[PDB]
Amino acid sequence: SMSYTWTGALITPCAAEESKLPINPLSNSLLRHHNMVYATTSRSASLRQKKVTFDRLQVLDDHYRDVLKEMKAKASTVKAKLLSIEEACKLTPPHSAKSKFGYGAKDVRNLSSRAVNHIRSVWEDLLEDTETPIDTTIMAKSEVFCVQPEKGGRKPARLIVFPDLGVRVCEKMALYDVVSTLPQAVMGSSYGFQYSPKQRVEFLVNTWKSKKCPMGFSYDTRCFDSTVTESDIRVEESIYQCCDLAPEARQAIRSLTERLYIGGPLTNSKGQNCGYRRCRASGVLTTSCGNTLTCYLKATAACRAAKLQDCTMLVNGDDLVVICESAGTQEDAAALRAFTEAMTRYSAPPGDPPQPEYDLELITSCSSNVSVAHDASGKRVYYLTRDPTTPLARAAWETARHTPINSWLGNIIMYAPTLWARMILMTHFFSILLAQEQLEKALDCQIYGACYSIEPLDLPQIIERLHGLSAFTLHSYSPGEINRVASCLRKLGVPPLRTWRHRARSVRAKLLSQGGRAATCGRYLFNWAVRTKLKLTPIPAASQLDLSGWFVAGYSGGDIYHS
Ligand SMILES: CC(=O)N1c2cccc(O)c2NC2=C(C(=O)CC(C)(C)C2)[C@@H]1c1ccc(OCc2ccccc2)cc1Cl
Repeated sequence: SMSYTWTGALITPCAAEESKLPINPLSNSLLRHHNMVYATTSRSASLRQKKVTFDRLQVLDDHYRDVLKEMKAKASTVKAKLLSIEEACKLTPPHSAKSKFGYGAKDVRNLSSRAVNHIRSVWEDLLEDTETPIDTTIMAKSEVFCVQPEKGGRKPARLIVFPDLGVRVCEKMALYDVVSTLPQAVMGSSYGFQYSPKQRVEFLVNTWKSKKCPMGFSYDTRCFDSTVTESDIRVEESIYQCCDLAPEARQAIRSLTERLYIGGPLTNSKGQNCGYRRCRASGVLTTSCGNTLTCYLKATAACRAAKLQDCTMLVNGDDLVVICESAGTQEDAAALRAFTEAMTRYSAPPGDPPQPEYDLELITSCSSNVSVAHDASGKRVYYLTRDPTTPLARAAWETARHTPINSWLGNIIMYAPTLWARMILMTHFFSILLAQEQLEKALDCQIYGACYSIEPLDLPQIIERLHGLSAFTLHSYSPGEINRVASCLRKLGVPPLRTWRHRARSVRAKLLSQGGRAATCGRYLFNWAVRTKLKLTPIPAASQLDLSGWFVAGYSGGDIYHS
């Protein structure tokens, strides 16, 4: 069967769509090669549609059934609570897509009569109706990238598939507790979204150093979402059903599985029948948990199939990394090829074939690799970094255009110890915010899929929790990391690092002059910029922070808001 069938109706935008980075004094001071930065539009959806649409073969085996039973066994431990309409509405992003039936997200959040009645009747319908496919909208997602030269040229838009707001709320009631509890209970330390940045590094390094002779690799599946079959989604349901559930939750999940998750009709922004999905929806609550469970299931089974020895794996939706015991290079290569063949049979064929890796720093997972610097006292300190091209492009875009999500802020938070986040992102964005007296103004970003509202002035204490004091004192980055950043900047026409130091000195002064919370940013975020460096003791209010819901689960596509 096919991931998708199409009527021929176009995937239509519902606004004007911007695709060229503007010429702007502020974005130009970050990045000069503006013609290299673009945003995807629905104009390219057609191309994505081809890519995402294919037939699937899935042959299951005993390794699969064994691993499933073992997961269900752990799932059986869970007891999951039904969320109230109150809690579920408060999880709705303030700018979430309005319902087709009058109300929008503000009315959900205010618990207005229209929204709540509509939500109750959607809920009743999930209990009464077992079969009717629920409708979904299909939109071309606008994301910013840098042009890739002789690599492809330009990326076509990604596609998001989501149900109406009413349903989205009813999903949270039935499932928010499950998707944010079950994956941990099932996969234990292999569940990626449980780790803060510092914890992810520890886990990767400890696992690596714990192996007698480590070999590692990552595995990129070609369109994970389109390769998810309806068996997979039913199997995923079977895991959920092992939870103690309130009866209304149980029916809700059941109806939601047959009616929404397993597949259904697609409609374009103009109300026209677009086609039919028989694979994972990118834009539902279970998308992240479902993908993580499925990736883990298939991957664990395929390990058993390839007889990889003492495997530790770390899964974040479709992103998967394995670290195991080497058995020699020829034999490591053979086992890896067998592993792919097993994934391929489970319907998770690779994008590019996986490459056995013997140095932890040569492994990329979720765009990231471990790298090494030293702290003030000079000790080696591992930390996660990435190629800064995409972040920098997105930052330029966000500096030029008001956008709902500030990826620059997310990148500062998640990649705070990196050379490029400290020297460029912080300098740039604190210089602007300072100029515009927006330091206190809160700003939306996403971490692990969920949406957070963060005040920039709270960044020092956030970074301390997420990374530890170390993140403000790192120096002597690896040659390879420095040169990646250096050439990245030449490519994009970002001023050289030398220039950012100069701009930082100015910014730091201006923050210290301001005193209070602003001055703390100056001291901590920009200590690297000065020669006569300040001693940095732990920030008191760091320990007072409530990051309770920050690194608990993944919610990519799931319409989730924290504050
Ligand atoms: C789409 C998505 O949810 N993710 C993702 C997955 C694969 C790839 C990928 O690039 C991302 N990207 C991002 C993620 C964010 O949380 C926000 C941010 C701005 C950092 C971008 C997030 C992500 C990023 C890194 C990541 O793992 C490596 C890492 C963790 C902590 C600190 C540094 C590195 C995992 C995820 Cl889910």
